[PDB]
Amino acid sequence: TDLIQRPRRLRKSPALRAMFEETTLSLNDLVLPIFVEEEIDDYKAVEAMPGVMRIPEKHLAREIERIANAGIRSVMTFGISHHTDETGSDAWREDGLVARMSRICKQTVPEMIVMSDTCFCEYTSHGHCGVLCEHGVDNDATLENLGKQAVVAAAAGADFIAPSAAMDGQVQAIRQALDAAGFKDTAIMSYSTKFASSFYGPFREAAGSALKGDRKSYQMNPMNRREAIRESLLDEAQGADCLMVKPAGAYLDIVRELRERTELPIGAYQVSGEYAMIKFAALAGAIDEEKVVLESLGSIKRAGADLIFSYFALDLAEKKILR
Amino acid sequence: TDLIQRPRRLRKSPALRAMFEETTLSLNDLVLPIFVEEEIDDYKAVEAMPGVMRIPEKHLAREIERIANAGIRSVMTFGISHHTDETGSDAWREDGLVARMSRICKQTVPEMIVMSDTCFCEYTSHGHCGVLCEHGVDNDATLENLGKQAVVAAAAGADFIAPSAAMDGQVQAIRQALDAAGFKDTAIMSYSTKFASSFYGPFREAAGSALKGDRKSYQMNPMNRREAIRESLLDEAQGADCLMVKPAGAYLDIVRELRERTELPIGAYQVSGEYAMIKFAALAGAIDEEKVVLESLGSIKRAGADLIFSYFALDLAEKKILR
Amino acid sequence: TDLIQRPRRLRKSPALRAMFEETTLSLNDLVLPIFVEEEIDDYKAVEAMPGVMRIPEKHLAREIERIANAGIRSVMTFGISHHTDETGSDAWREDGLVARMSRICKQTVPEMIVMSDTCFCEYTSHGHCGVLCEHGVDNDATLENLGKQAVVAAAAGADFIAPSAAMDGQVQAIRQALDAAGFKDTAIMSYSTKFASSFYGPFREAAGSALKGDRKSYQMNPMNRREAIRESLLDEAQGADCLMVKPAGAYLDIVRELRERTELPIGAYQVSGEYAMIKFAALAGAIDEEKVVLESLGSIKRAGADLIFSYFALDLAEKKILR
Amino acid sequence: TDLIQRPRRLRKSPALRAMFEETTLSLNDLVLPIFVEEEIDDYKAVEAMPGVMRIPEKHLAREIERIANAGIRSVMTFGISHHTDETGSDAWREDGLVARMSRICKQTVPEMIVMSDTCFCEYTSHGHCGVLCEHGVDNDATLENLGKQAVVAAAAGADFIAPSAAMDGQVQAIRQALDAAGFKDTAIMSYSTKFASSFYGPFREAAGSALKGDRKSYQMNPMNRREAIRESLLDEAQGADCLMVKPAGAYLDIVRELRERTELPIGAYQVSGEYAMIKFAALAGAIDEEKVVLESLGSIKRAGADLIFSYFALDLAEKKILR
Amino acid sequence: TDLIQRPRRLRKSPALRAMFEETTLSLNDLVLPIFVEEEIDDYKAVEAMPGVMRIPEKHLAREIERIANAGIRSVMTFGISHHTDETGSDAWREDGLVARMSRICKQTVPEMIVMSDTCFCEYTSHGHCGVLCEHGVDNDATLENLGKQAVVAAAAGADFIAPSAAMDGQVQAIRQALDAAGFKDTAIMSYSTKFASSFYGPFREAAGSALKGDRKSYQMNPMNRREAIRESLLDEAQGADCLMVKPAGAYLDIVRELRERTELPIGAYQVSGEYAMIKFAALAGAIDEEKVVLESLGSIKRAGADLIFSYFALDLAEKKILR
Ligand SMILES: NCc1[nH]cc(CCC(=O)O)c1CC(=O)O
Ligand SMILES: NCc1[nH]cc(CCC(=O)O)c1CC(=O)O
Ligand SMILES: NCc1[nH]cc(CCC(=O)O)c1CC(=O)O
Ligand SMILES: NCc1[nH]cc(CCC(=O)O)c1CC(=O)O
Ligand SMILES: NCc1[nH]cc(CCC(=O)O)c1CC(=O)O
Ligand SMILES: [Zn+2]
Ligand SMILES: [Zn+2]
Ligand SMILES: [Zn+2]
Ligand SMILES: [Zn+2]
Ligand SMILES: [Zn+2]
Ligand SMILES: [Zn+2]
Ligand SMILES: [Zn+2]
Ligand SMILES: [Zn+2]
Ligand SMILES: [Zn+2]
Ligand SMILES: [Zn+2]
Ligand SMILES: [Zn+2]
Ligand SMILES: [Zn+2]
Ligand SMILES: [Zn+2]
Ligand SMILES: [Zn+2]
Ligand SMILES: [Zn+2]
Repeated sequence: TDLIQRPRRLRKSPALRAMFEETTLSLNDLVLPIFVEEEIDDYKAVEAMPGVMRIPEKHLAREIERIANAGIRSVMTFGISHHTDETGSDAWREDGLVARMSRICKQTVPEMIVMSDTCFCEYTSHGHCGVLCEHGVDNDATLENLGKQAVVAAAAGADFIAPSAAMDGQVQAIRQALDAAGFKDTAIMSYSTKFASSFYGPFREAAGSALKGDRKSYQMNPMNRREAIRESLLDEAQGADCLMVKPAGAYLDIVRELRERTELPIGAYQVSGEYAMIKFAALAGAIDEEKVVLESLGSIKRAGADLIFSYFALDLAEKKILR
Repeated sequence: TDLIQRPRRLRKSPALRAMFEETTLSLNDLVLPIFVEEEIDDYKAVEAMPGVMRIPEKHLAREIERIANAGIRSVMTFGISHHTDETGSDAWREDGLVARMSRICKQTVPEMIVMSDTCFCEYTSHGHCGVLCEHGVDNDATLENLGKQAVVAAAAGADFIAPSAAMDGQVQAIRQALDAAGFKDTAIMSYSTKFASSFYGPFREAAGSALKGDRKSYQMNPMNRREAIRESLLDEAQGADCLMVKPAGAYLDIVRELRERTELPIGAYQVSGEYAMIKFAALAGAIDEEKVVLESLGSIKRAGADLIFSYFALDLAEKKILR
Repeated sequence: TDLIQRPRRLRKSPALRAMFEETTLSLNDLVLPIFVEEEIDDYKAVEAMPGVMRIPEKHLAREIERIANAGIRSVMTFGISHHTDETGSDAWREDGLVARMSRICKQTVPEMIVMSDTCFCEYTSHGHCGVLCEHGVDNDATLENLGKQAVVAAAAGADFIAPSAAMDGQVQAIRQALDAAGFKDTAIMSYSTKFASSFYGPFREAAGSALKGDRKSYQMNPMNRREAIRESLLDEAQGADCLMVKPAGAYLDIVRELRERTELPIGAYQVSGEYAMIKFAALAGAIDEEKVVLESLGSIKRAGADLIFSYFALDLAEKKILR
Repeated sequence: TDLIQRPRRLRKSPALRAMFEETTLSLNDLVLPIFVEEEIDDYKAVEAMPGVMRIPEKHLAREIERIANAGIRSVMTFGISHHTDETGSDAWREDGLVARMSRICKQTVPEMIVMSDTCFCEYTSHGHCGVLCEHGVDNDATLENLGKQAVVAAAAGADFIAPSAAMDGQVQAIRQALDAAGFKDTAIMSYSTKFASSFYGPFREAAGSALKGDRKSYQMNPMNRREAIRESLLDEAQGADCLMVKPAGAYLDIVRELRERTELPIGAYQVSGEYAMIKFAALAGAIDEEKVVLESLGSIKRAGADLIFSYFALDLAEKKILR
Repeated sequence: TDLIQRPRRLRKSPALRAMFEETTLSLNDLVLPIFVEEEIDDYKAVEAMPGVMRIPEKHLAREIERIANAGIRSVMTFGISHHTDETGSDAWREDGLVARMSRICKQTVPEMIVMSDTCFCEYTSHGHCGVLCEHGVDNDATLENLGKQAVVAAAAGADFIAPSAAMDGQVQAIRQALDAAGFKDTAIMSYSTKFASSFYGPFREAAGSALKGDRKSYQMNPMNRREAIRESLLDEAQGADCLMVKPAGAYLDIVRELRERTELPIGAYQVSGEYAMIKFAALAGAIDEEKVVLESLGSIKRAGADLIFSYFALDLAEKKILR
């Protein structure tokens, strides 16, 4: 055949493939989410997330050293609360669980980058990401509280405050609150573009949220690409340090579009349902787990993410699969 | 002060800097240029390129194993000839030096990616990159010969033919010649955008070109960004597999512009004068050599290059500075 | 060969090359940086910058006339201080060295465009670009001082205030301070995009900074192109008159990208390490100095810079190489 | 007033204006058009172009040396014929005027870049830019002749063939003709975008065209910007070396648009009527001639032209106004 | 010849040319500038602008009816003052000339769109566009006065206030002043991009400005395309209703660039020197006046202007050349 162009010329050997490979994945790309339960003694398996456990508070300092020693740079803290109430007020108590997770991690590994998931769905009786009203989840009452939580997390050592509540104006509320309290240098990792996704099931189990109902009056419609971009760019305008697309794996179009619309860094969250889908299919012999995980994570990087939140991170680090 | 945006938030610690670092440099990014002299016994120091030596042919198989064992993926071959003539005909002889460099490297390390610098300036009495005429360097007579050289290099094992002659239509001539001889899978690494630069001095010494005069009737004016882009895009149209900007270090604007005008891979050559400038200033105590080299190479990557030709490559690999 | 396109047609003669040359370099493109030491009598050679000297204050008026008579349009002032302290307060004293450099230059050559490097690394005991804290270099305490320095430099005659401290919000702080003091017409040449580069070594020696440590918590990571652009565009939003990329020579991708993202003028600083690399390699015979310098400077112009800060400037002017 | 942005800051002095001036004009930017009449003895004033003269053939060698000695790089040749006929056949005679103008210029100043206006309006009885038909100016019969003329001009020494006939497909016809005759290196300066302009009056007088009628069936409508761009891009596709917008002075929108649609070089012709408008208004005291000319030429450069054809060129060079 | 594309197909007849003509010129495109001298009896010829006269105030009401009856939609008023002073204060007097020109025009032809040139160069002893200082033309003192003038022009009937002073922040000053005085509906036709051009000579004579010196510390450098665009976009940000490029004829690149950077309307001023160049060359027989004028004006329209200020306007209207 007369073909001057032959893309196969660069695919002949593993060496040629490695030379020309456009996208690289390292431990510098990963953030490890961690589940911490107060007032328990034994690690608790999350059945819907095979291989993931709730870490007892009493063991946290141990676990964070281990995470640190594998070479992981950063964790995102999630609390399982034994102190829920109508407004999630334990989350703005100086020594409530949110504060203690951050304080423990930072005291034990001072160079660990600590990001504190900042919401109320894990602290509220009713299970919603904020203050419940006759009218539904009250945006502006929730904002005030997000500010108060951010202040105590920052006071306790958190490097990033990470508002996962999907409230309008939450970046700006948290920014004003950090600054007025003297935490000008504490960063905001906004969950800027966060969809009302069906991929979050296993996280219900891991983090114990009490919600009967849905988050569709605050979290945005999966199908809305224009609105997705807009949601993120609003957060840039309010001063966030890092944007984020969540979930990630079924949203790589969104990642890429955002990448071309901002210069800020972008995170992408490989959520619990994505984790569960890989684990369960691998348990069943249907895929090779390690190859799928690397491909899934690589894809998230290819699409434009600077940082990826992954539950696989510690395992990949302890096995030296990434460095 | 009232500043909501504080870029310094992400620069606080080495860990934060590493997380947010936009550009990564690995051994998969490097090609090692090598100087091979036929019919000598001892390694010959290049004074103008401290730390670089001409490798005797008789020692090549040894050197290529060593290069391979450091983890280097690819080399670019340059010959010092003891058989020069009016047309550089040793370079299209089946068993001339060009062919033997390629044959030795590939026989000794079959997975080594071998790229053969493809010209006549090292093989001609007069020292020009081709067939000398009354009218100057004859473009089309030179093209015919480039084809013949490409065929013998490919026959001998070269993965890439790399025309450094800066002749109009050289990609297409070499492509037609490889294909008509049955080397459809042999690739073309064009020196697509190659400037008539004053940064090539030390290479005169290393490769022993006999030229008294200049290359300005073929190599393009350093100052011509529009023409630079055009020169590369012509090569894409003729079917090259990889484009290249040379020199690189004072041409990162060019790299970046090209990056946004093509999807092909792009190489960038960190030439002998750049090497010499780093080495001599470091010898004099004026800079830290290792920090400068990493920054120089990183910059070339940042600007958009997929591959970088660097004389530092083996040292960085043997020292485990890159992997 | 059948080639309708032959780029070589326009490269045949020097005359054709000159007609089609896309980028021109003149003295209107150069700013000369100058080192002035207070309370000394003899010129002091900077060993790491061959051919550069510290000029005694007592000789400044002489040197500035000479610079002026060569046709140089503008200088950037750097002081070597015999009055350092914890905060660099000599730099906001009405008659401190910063003020006197500017006053002398302007009184002696009223039409000389004077730009005053505006920082504290040359005036502080500890050697940092500002107010040292438990927490590191305090951004906002540093800003206040930058304002006070800008006011005295402007009062003394400086045409441009040039903040090289890499503090967040420094353009706006200096702007508000100049305006509130009645210096509305004094311009800001921001060192907008200034990288934590290893190319600044020889400047340690020339300007005598006391720093043991690094500037990486304020100066930005070399590898971060997105952040580089953003850093500059923030400065445009705060009202700077001119932006700047520093270093320049390994950052021409950055220059070009910025060029397409703003209409403001852009400067580019050919820093001490670039100077040293050219000088040392030329001393060693490895390159032709004059050809390299012209090519380096031309490249900076090609990439999009309106102004270039170069230590070669006076020599090129006195020799009539540029006009 | 509270204005942070003050563009006037950079306009304070001539020195500041020169530093920030975006566009520069040199002799490397100019091509001098010249009128040569065969078979006359005295220089003949063109009344409609004050200060311009027809140069007798017998004096050409003298005039071209003078032009060369002023520092002019290039001329465009126009003949006044004493041998007109139905087809303009003197223009493809080996020793016809077109050939002799080129031969004389190149023999006398071998480094002079000679461009030969390539048409038939100056050689035809009827005065049209080609072969007259019942149907009007026959495009394809004209093309054949353009080829034959190009061959004799190239044989005689012309560096550029410059088809001013505005015939469809003229670049390609001339290219094929130069190549088949062995003039592969002879360049094409196409009058790519040439409008049916009322600014060409004084050229009727200078070049003595016999036309009673108009050129509107070949030269394009002044008002058609889309078609203007398209006309030029067709010429790029046929292989021209340089494009051109003519006239220039009332067509700077066209220049700029084209500049952003191609990487080729662009010329712009400051035509006879523009020349006459400046000269007559200056004669009348209404403008300062030198200031207007510099501004007019600068504007043409600003708009994006690499080369400008100007009747003022020799005067500006002899007076050292440009260098 | 084998050419499928033949642009000449659409140029065969005048009918085909008219069908495909991309750009149309009507009286709806023209604004007529008018010179009015107070306290004179006879019309006064402007020698440098053949065919233009100063209109005595006493005859204005007559002239404006005539202008109106030719179909002209709009005039721009320029006064010749018999009451100059250090600050141009007659221009903010309730019944000063600026006010009376506007009042007369609007009272006599209520539907005439009146635009009032808004400056001080015609009202000042020293002849500058504002308040003279030790430091030169004081920007902010001038702004205050521009506000006061705008208020009296608006009070007197002006539809547009048109600040030709080239002062920083003049749109915003005039906007705030109109609004605070209750003239919210009075429009601003900013002379947004106004160059320090040598094409304004004949206007010195027509409008009698006393300036010995230049306007280069306020009017922008002809050569600065980037700054030109920026100057206009600042004016859009301050709320102007219409932007303007002046001069126009040598600035069509600027018009077109601006056209693609804003949605506002754009005016373009065909200044006195352009007028004089056409008139003097036509007087001399060198061009056909009517054909040149139509082409010049058409070109300004082609380049993107919505409105064109032309001294030819009334003549073209009275002759029914445009409608
Ligand atoms: N604020 C809630 C929160 N923060 C993190 C996630 C899910 C993360 C995962 O599924 O791994 C959720 C749950 C939800 O929003 O419905
Ligand atoms: N075909 C010549 C060739 N191939 C490689 C280089 C220089 C590479 C270097 O300087 O490291 C040169 C020399 C030149 O082109 O003038
Ligand atoms: N404010 C510091 C300053 N201003 C100028 C430079 C270096 C200029 C050169 O290297 O020529 C430096 C040093 C540094 O930032 O580390
Ligand atoms: N082929 C004709 C030709 N070549 C140059 C010009 C005019 C150049 C000038 O007016 O200076 C003209 C005349 C026309 O096309 O009508
Ligand atoms: N404010 C001055 C003003 N307003 C109109 C013009 C010139 C208009 C013309 O030349 O037709 C000028 C003169 C100048 O700015 O120097
Ligand atoms: Zn409890
Ligand atoms: Zn929640
Ligand atoms: Zn939101
Ligand atoms: Zn031998
Ligand atoms: Zn060569
Ligand atoms: Zn090429
Ligand atoms: Zn002292
Ligand atoms: Zn400093
Ligand atoms: Zn900054
Ligand atoms: Zn004859
Ligand atoms: Zn013609
Ligand atoms: Zn055409
Ligand atoms: Zn009076
Ligand atoms: Zn004025
Ligand atoms: Zn303005």
